[PDB]
Amino acid sequence: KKAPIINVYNHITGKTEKMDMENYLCGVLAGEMSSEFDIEALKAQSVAARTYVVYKQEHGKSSKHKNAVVCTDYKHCQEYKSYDTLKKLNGEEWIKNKYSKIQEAVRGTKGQIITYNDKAILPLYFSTSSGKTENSEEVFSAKYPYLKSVESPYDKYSPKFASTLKISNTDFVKSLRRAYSTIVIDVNNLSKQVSITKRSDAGTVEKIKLGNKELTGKDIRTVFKLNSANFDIKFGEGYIDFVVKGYGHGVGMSQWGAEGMAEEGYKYYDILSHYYTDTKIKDIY
Ligand SMILES: CC(=O)N[C@@H]1[C@@H](O)[C@H](O[C@@H]2O[C@H](CO)[C@@H](O[C@@H]3O[C@H](CO)[C@@H](O)[C@H](O)[C@H]3NC(C)=O)[C@H](O)[C@H]2NC(C)=O)[C@@H](CO)O[C@H]1O
Ligand SMILES: CC(=O)N[C@@H]1[C@@H](O)[C@H](O[C@@H]2O[C@H](CO)[C@@H](O[C@@H]3O[C@H](CO)[C@@H](O)[C@H](O)[C@H]3NC(C)=O)[C@H](O)[C@H]2NC(C)=O)[C@@H](CO)O[C@H]1O
Ligand SMILES: [Cl-]
Ligand code: NA
Ligand SMILES: [Zn+2]
Repeated sequence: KKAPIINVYNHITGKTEKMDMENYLCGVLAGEMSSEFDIEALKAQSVAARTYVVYKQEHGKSSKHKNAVVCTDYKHCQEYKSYDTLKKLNGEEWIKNKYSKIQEAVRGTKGQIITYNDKAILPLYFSTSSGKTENSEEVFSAKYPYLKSVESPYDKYSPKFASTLKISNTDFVKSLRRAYSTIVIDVNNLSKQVSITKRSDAGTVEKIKLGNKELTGKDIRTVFKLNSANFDIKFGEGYIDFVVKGYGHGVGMSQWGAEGMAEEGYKYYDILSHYYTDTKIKDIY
């Protein structure tokens, strides 16, 4: 049969809209990747995005949006940019010359999903790793045979591979106190009170001690708007520097990694089987 119609929760308007898969995936790709990425990277992303929807259909309904399979918020499911949005933001020439490449990538992989033992997988993906992807359980909760840590040697060419942020000691404690009212921390000798308790081999900070509090790397990323939870802290006179690696949760497929592999000659099946361990590709329509 033809492309299914899905229920998408638009987090901005607050309404559930019906959309055709293909048209929806064009919007996902437009927001997740640049039209300037290699066709093989875009194709890999389109398969993951499609697989994400299929995976959610087969599993339990979400707490956030129970009437919708996926939503338009990259913080919950994946990014989305409608045709009108992109038209007003980029123009008619862009739609005809660049967006066309996105549509071609989506139709290029029509009905294709990533599978583990013939079922659709949870195809998590993110911008840039630190050099290795993360095992699902070390970042989230559960262990999956296909979300394992693998090398990602082209990530170092990403503009988002490294970043640093300086925060005064004062603002460091002020931000923590505003977010955690029970925190007992002193602006002097932060180096004696702040320390990383547990970190994965890939580098995601799982636990970090701040005074009397134990937070996760994600918690820190959130409070200070860092690109990732893979960071180290260096204490200076009057400030702290966060030295961050990568951008995004680090599990599954690296978008800049895929771009790097594609630039080196790899095709979308090999990109997808490299990041999603022991998987295959299946055409469901
Ligand atoms: C394409 C992509 O990677 N999108 C990202 C989202 O997947 C991600 O949402 C978070 O996803 C993980 C994995 O699905 C969720 O973890 C699950 O949490 C539940 C309950 O807490 C637990 O039962 C599951 O075992 C656990 N899954 C795993 C694999 O361990 C997590 O709850 C989602 N977070 C939120 C806030 O909804 C978001 C946010 O990280 O980013 C997208 O880019
Ligand atoms: C006309 C034109 O293309 N102008 C450029 C903009 O497209 C560009 O916007 C940014 O594009 C990138 C895609 O490479 C977006 O990155 C993605 O962001 C989402 C979260 O929204 C995240 O899930 C993805 O991991 C991430 N992808 C990658 C590969 O890192 C980024 O959000 C876009 N920002 C926007 C739309 O505000 C800007 C960026 O400066 O440059 C124009 O020249
Ligand atoms: Cl499709
Ligand atoms: Na197909
Ligand atoms: Zn969602």
